[PDB]
Amino acid sequence: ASAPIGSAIPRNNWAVTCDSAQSGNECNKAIDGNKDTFWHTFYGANGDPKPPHTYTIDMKTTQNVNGLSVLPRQDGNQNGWIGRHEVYLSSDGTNWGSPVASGSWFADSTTKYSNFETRPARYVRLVAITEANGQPWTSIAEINVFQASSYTAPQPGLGRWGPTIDLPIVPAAAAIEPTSGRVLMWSSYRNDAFEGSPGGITLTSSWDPSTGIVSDRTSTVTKHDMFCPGISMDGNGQIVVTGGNDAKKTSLYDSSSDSWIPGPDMQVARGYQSSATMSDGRVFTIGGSFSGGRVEKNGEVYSPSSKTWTSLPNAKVNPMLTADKQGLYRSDNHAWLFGWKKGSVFQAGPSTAMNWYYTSGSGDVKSAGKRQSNRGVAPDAMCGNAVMYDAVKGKILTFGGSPDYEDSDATTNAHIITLGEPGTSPNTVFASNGLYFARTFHTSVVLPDGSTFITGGQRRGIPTEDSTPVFTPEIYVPEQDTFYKQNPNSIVRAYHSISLLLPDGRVFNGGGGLCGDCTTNHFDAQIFTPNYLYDSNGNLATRPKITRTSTQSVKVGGRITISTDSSISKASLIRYGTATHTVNTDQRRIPLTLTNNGGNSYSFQVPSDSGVALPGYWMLFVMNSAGVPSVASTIRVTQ
Ligand SMILES: [Cu+2]
Repeated sequence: ASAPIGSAIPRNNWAVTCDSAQSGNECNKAIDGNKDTFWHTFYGANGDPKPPHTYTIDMKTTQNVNGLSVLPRQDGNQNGWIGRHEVYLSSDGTNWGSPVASGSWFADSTTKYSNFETRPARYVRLVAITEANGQPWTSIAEINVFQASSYTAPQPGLGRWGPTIDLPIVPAAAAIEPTSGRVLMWSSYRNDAFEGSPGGITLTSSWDPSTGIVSDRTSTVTKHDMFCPGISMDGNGQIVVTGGNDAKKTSLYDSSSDSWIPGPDMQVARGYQSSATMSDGRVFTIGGSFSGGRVEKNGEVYSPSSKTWTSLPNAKVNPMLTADKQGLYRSDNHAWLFGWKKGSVFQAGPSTAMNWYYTSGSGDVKSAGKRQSNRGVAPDAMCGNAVMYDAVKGKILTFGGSPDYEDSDATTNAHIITLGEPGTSPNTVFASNGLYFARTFHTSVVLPDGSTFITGGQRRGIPTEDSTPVFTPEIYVPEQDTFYKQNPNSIVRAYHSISLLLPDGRVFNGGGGLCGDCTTNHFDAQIFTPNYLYDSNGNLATRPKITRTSTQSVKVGGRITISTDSSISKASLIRYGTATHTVNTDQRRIPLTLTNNGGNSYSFQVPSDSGVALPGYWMLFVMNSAGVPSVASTIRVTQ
């Protein structure tokens, strides 16, 4: 099930208007409080006019609206289910502005929700853009609108949340498809559940940021229920999805052809493992005792060119195990892995002990010291996050998490780890004074300017529960070694939530739940727009444009020249991201040294070390002097 975030508004004095209604299926049947009566658009004798269909509510007074719900017809007939839709709010009934929510609802008879940031309104409008199976009609048995207790205007300068993207699944895993710019998401064998799986199938969904279109589709060709997997973009530009509910399977997502391709089975069955792309484009993985048995799961490495997995039994998992109260089931999960120089992988946590993993021969592991500061040795930080915000200088920011996977208090601990050569112990210091809010199950992304956006989670980790939620995101700014609270959102994003940086420089944050009959499934995502996209008046700033690039594919050490439409001061490459269960081993940022060729032409070198400039797809952002980024240009980095 799902739930509104507000409380139902009394409908006693509402005035409703529909684009059409069949006699006996009047517009006002959708607010009469009877599950067996419903509004329905014209059919039969009145013709069958196709969508868009529209339902407008005049609530007579201003309400602090934060959602609506739609109960489909309950007579076993599927006609009129709403598929693609938009929600608009107005204080006057004539200026509707842009949708507060839009997307697509799953094709079934369950109650559907649109939850969004509180906005004072008198008029609510639901537009059914398509019917869930493509037929011409729209029908609703009960429509409700919800309100928050209060309304606080967002503070200037702290970013903005919205719109909500309504989805047909709970997006517990997600990736950007770099060649198309679409967000690819998946849940499990069905839209909202993972238990009882038959295996061999995953429900996927995509959102196109340019068209707003949400679609869904099953994937069965790779015979893989991809819930609870490792995720890495390899050096061949394919997304490697490993294990989970089908613990030995490997599935490959190819952005260029928008298709899934079977991969070779892993040597060891795993779930909840992390995987990381290496400097040679191969993929390393270790741990993962959620599925496949609770035995010691040492490292193994995937080669995209030979299409094989090879066991690395001397890359031992034992040194990175946490002290989790639930034992091995949890203690080898969600490692903080970063591909680094000469085929090495750095393991930053969640265990106190940090390690170097090596992939030559049959593998190796060397202690890299403890994660610590002058404040002391950091405890285990399961479901903390780790983000490499400056790969050139080896800078990783880590934060949050809790000693145990579940039923454990989150920490405000945050650290800066500075990587040098593999096999040396990195310097670690505390980041500022820690997080404002202790959180676990939170998610994070590095932004074009090098700051890290941190969002969601809960103060005490209880999977399936939306208790002790943290609604205020934070941004870490490294040049000031300072955290800044941003404007809060209204939807809990704890266990099974994700965040990704979009090519347009906004943050896509979604998911949470995926627990079947629970009421805490979030079939949605929200956009966060950082302050760097706004001018001093709170309007969207004019953005610099990249008008030409000299190449779209470059070797490490290679040079690129671009043309812009205006002067630019700064530029960065951000590797495209993949996300599930707090893990994102694919994102990282390289600050670029620009040289000016005159005539708004600028050049830069991609770092020659492929341990820094990990092969795969990258976003090129340029920033003007006001700090406004372009949208990203896509660059493939090869080695
Ligand atoms: Cu899970």
